[PDB]
Amino acid sequence: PDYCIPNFSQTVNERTIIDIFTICRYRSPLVVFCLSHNELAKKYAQDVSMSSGTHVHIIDGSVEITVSLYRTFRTIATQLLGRMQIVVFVTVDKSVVSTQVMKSIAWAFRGSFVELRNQSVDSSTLVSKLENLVSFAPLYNVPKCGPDYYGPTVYSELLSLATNARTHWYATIDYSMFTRSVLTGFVAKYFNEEAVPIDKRIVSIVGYNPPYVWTCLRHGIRPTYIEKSLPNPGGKGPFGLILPVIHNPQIKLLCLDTFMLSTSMNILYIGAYPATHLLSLQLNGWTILAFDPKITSDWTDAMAKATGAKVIGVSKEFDFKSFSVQANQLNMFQNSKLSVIDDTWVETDYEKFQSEKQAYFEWLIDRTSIDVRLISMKWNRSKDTSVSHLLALLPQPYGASIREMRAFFHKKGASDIKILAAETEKYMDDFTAMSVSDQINTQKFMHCMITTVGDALKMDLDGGRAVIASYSLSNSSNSKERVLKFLSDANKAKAMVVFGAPNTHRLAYAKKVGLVLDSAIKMSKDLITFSWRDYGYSQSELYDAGYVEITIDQMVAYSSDVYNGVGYFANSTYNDLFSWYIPKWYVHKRMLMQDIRLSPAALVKCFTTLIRNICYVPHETYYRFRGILVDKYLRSKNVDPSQYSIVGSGSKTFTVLSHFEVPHECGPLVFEASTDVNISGHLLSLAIAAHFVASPMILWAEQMKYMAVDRMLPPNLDKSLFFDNKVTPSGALQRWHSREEVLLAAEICESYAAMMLNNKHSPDIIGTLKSAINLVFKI
Amino acid sequence: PDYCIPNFSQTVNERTIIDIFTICRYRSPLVVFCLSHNELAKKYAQDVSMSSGTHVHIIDGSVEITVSLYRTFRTIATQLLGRMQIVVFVTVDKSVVSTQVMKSIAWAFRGSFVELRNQSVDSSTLVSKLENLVSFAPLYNVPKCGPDYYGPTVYSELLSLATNARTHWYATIDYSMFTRSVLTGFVAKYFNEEAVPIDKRIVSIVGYNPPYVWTCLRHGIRPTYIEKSLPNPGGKGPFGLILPVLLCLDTFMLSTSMNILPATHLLSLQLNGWTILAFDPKITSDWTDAMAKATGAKVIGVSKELNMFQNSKLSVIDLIDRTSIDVRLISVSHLLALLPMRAFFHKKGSVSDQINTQKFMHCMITTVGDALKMDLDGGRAVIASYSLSNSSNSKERVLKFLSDANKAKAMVVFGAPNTHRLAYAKKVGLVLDSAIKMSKDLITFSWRDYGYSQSELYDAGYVEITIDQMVAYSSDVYNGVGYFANSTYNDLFSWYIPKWYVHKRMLMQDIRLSPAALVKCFTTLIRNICYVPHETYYRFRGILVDKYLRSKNVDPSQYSIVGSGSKTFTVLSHFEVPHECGPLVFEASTDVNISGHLLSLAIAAHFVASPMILWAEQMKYMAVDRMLPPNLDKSLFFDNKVTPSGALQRWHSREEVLLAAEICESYAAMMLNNKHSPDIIGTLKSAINLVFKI
Ligand SMILES: C[S@@+](CC[C@H](N)C(=O)[O-])C[C@H]1O[C@@H](n2cnc3c(N)ncnc32)[C@H](O)[C@@H]1O
Ligand SMILES: C[S@@+](CC[C@H](N)C(=O)[O-])C[C@H]1O[C@@H](n2cnc3c(N)ncnc32)[C@H](O)[C@@H]1O
Ligand SMILES: C[S@@+](CC[C@H](N)C(=O)[O-])C[C@H]1O[C@@H](n2cnc3c(N)ncnc32)[C@H](O)[C@@H]1O
Repeated sequence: PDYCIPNFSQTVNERTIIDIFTICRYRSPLVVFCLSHNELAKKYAQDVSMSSGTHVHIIDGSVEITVSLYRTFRTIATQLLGRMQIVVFVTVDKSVVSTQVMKSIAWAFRGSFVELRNQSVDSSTLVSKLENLVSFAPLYNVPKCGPDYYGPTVYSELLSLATNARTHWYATIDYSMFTRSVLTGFVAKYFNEEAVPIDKRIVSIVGYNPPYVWTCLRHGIRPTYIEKSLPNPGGKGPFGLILPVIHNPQIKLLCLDTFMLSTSMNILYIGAYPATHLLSLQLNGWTILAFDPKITSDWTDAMAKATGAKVIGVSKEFDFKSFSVQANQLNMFQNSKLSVIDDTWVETDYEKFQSEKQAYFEWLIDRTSIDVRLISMKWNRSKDTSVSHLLALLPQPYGASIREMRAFFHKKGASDIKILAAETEKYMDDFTAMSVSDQINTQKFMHCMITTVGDALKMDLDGGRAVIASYSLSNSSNSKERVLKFLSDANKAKAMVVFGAPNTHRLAYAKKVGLVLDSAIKMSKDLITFSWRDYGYSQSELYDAGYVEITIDQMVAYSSDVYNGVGYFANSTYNDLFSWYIPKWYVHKRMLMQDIRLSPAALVKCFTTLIRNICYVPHETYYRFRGILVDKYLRSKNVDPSQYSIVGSGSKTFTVLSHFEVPHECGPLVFEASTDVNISGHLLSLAIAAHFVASPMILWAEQMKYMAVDRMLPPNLDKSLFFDNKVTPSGALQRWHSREEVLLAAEICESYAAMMLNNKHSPDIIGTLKSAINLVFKI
Repeated sequence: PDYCIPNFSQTVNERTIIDIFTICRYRSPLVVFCLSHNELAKKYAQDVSMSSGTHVHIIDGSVEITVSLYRTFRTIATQLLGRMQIVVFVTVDKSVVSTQVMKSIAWAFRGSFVELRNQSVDSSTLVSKLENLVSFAPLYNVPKCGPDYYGPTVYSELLSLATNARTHWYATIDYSMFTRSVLTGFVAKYFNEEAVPIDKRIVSIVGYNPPYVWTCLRHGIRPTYIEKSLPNPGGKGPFGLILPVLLCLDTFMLSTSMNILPATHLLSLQLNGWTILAFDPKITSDWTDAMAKATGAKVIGVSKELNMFQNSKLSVIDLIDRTSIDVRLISVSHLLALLPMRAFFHKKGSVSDQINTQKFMHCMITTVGDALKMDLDGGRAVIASYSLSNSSNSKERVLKFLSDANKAKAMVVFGAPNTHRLAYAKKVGLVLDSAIKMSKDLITFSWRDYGYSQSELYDAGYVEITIDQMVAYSSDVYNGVGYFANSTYNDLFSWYIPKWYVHKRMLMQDIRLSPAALVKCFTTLIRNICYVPHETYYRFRGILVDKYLRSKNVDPSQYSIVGSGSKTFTVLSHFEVPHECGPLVFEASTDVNISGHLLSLAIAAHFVASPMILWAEQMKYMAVDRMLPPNLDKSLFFDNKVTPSGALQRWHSREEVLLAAEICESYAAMMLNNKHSPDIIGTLKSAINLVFKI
């Protein structure tokens, strides 16, 4: 035993398990890099491989694209826990594999994606991104699963002695920001797929969570928050927002502008030039009337092209003394909602300028042909003044010791109020004397204006409503019985409530083996204390409530063609303790056909391969072990050994000699004489994967149940998205497995995990997965 | 607590050091597989990579052979601690790269070697060995660093339901048998290179150790044992070996005379210089041919039912004191031994415990005495494998004996526990006090040995060489076994050869003596774990040199830190740094590029035996260009630049080497989060300073 291979006994103990958790932080090694020059690709493949040992592939068209993708990514699926970078160069034309398809493939394997085909061989951008492969390996400065990144990590700093060749690295914070981005992108994908009208692209965020304003505007979605908590800001005015108690480029401007854009689809942007930060936003459905004397027709046409909003650029000064909804082209907004962003400034007579603007806005806010929702104005007043319709006067959260505030006019604002320039000087002087992280938190004063107070469990779920209930509904103030009822009702209403919660049994597994010390995180039954209390949730109870787990990887791959969020660089053990869930109705409507975006390809081989390498398990021996596990299961069911013959190969688990049946919750497992049984091996490795990271067992199981028979490919999907599965001559995705082959795998799953993890598995993880698989396959 | 990358502070603790020890058991993932059929190779490369993630290369000849080998094995060098199998297919013919060159490269990278290049596309041997690749991956059933294996592991039992698809696995026992076999093969290479006459190919095994008889006869060498403790076995006879309390006997008999009076077992031995007179009636003309060419012996088959030997000595295998023939041994008057039956005539005359009776046969080829006082004349070959390190021999006397063996140009091969490697393994908690205890250099294996260090033995005229280096160096005469797994226990020991032979035959570094398979794989592994980019690594190198020059009060305005792969720094104006080896001279307007492999070999020295001092001797020799040895295949030098003049191009200046040695303690503390061993670094540094003495 000690002196036998395969050896799980000496190789897998609690220290090995901890080491697998550790390796899981490095589980995203892939870069996919597309370019049109094969000799360049061959040079840098040689250079990175020879210096760093990066594993390199070139898809160059010597082999048909479907076959090339299949062999390349079957190989790569087994290596994703090897802690070595992997690069796939794609040098075929976009008409051979589109940008969107290759991006889908890259993100489904958790990779960075670089599209530079049809860049000239002279492109400094192409040469630079290639040299960066050799410079940074085994790291790379293009984020995994998204083009952009706005965290503190600065890759250029790793190449320079100025910071001693080191940069910041906040793995947990960056992956959480990535997670919010993806959840938003998934809602954007849902809106596209369900043909939601542009003016209904609104999501409710359960619990205040500031980054969702930016992520929503990055995808053309308007956020709104629901908070149980009464805000009580402690200022004056009807809402207490007049002086309340106290790393994107141009984040200062993004902070206010994405907030204001959240308040109306029609915007009057006074003094808008150049608003470069807007160009990264998706503003389909918005109308922006921009006034600035520096407006050119080219700025107008670039803003409209970048954002997709209908932009009217007025190259004149806006007239603050013409009190007419027919002046300043305001008539375009009659019978509609309007919000106004005033960023105007002048060196000559700045104080008088504002008194003019103030009087104009006090007039404008109260019009009746336009529903003016919110006006924001630079506020830097020397002389005292009395203000009308003032709802808020707030500091800038990214203002950082600066004179100027931001005044907010509203129809529900303070009718009149005396704003003493001695207190606005004091208030700003205190505010100048605070930390960056304190003052940034004052953005909650802005965001309460787009916050509804109420109990999200009581919200109206009508109309296919989109809701992101990230961590919030799992807080122990919401009882599990009420949340499961809510979610069940949400699925029945065919709403889109996206739900996240700590994963009970994975959190418990991580405690039990000594990863988390039982200090930084602690639990008792399903109640969990983080360092606040949430309830953990598991897949069986949620599947009963009509919810199916999907991983974050699957969500961003599925949404790849609308995604406009951030990527990430490292995985994070903390984030991996959570699971995310979507309603069953949407899975069955749109996700039963498993193209690579919804595949668990990047999970089903990498853990098994790592364990076989550690434990000296030969390829064919693995399949022998599987047949032996089946043998012991059938024996334990008093099946007569005479009726079957174990084969134990990749293509045949066993052969049925004579007819027999095994009693099973879902109805007996029927084995007909003289048939070959090939059990569903991916169920077994997904059960191992579920010990360490979110593992999409039930999404795969629903897909697997659907693939009891052949299914025609969907007509509006590039067929290369199906490269990883057999497609019949007729164009049907070929069937996968019978119910017996899947439920048999579920029946031996406990003994498999015990074998592969030296009885140091979690029987609780297995049982909740087994139970939910039986639910998928119920009579 | 740090939120920065690179990160050693949260990533490298004592448990990380333990895991690296564990990964070193998997450090031989390579298989080198030669065949003539490229579409064949492409098919099985796809099969094994797609199913098990094996990394596959195909050297097919679309790129010139020297370049292909260089690119392939520079890549592989970085990957040897990845715990994933690596397969290199070679499909060019033997006139592009020979069997012997490819075998030498394979074993220099701790690989399995398969040569099937002239088999046809559906040869069943070829097709089977290719499917074995898919079936067994990540393992493979052809041993590493040797064609044969005779341990308890049986690979077919992995594919059998009846045995529960498991087999025996005795890593330390198998690596010890591999080690004995390689030491023997190295003595065989040494006899070859020294043109030692065939009648003089005799090795003294210090300490009784049974497998050496078979390994010696596998290489045409006769063994003799030297033992200090050998008390009476309790028999009647002047040797006391009568009644004391197949391949085996013949190899023992063959040890006792170059003239000897089916025998299918004898076919695998090497018996050049032996003359066999064979008695049986079954003898056919072909069998004598087969025996002669297989074993290289002069054999005559009588085909029936004796003064070739009037000049010589003779032994006979089933009267004695003739004056014409000196009958050495025959297998009652003049009887020497009767053992478990079988009789032995001499002028001067439970199943596990039955095998240990071979101790009674080997007594007759055993000389009693203290090996520390033996005669060292003649370039005598001696294998002091795990014997002279025993604490009964004192360190002063052993180091004296080794010192004098080197002066005398003897070939005494010495092995000993590595003090500071062992101490490190215990300090981080790998080796438990239960198993091995240590007080200074005295070690208790739970017998007691003294540990030795590399500086000690270099002071005594000895140079460490690794097992991997010995078997690769000896690849063209090797006839021993390979291994399947590495073993922590075996890695705790270091092996040393005398300085005189190193300087005479080992200063020219072809791949067989390269540290290629150690200089990148630890570094690459640590960079992966600790998030160290490729360029950043050379930035860190620049920082360490800068901190060092400042600690020596070098004026920083006299140099510019570059921190790249090709320039560590540039000298702006002349300066000099005092050093025990003579000042380090830095001239204006030149570029300095320190020898980074010193730093990586010091890291490797924490975990496994080190080729550091052999590398340093070669590095010293390579201060200038050196013409290639005329009778070596050119491709063996693929890993180093060769001049148009036909010379191996010079490597580094003494400044570049000693600067590396000077920053070596700071490099190891950086890469191991201060969890390194200052003593390992210290013994390597003082040794390197001795290699480069004034
Ligand atoms: C965004 S995190 C806040 C974490 C931190 N411990 C705190 O309270 O500020 C969870 C938020 O969601 C809110 N939340 C939880 N359940 C809710 C529900 N059923 N309806 C509305 N808000 C809810 C909580 O009040 C909390 O503010
Ligand atoms: C603070 S900068 C605006 C920057 C812009 N908000 C952005 O995000 O990049 C001041 C701008 O106000 C404009 N401005 C000043 N008076 C104006 C007026 N009466 N009408 C329109 N624009 C005015 C100037 O042309 C100038 O472009
Ligand atoms: C550490 S033991 C290992 C051999 C064997 N495995 C055993 O258990 O004894 C080394 C052997 O070599 C012998 N030996 C040690 N030093 C010797 C010397 N200087 N001359 C001859 N024999 C020596 C010892 O008597 C001992 O039997």
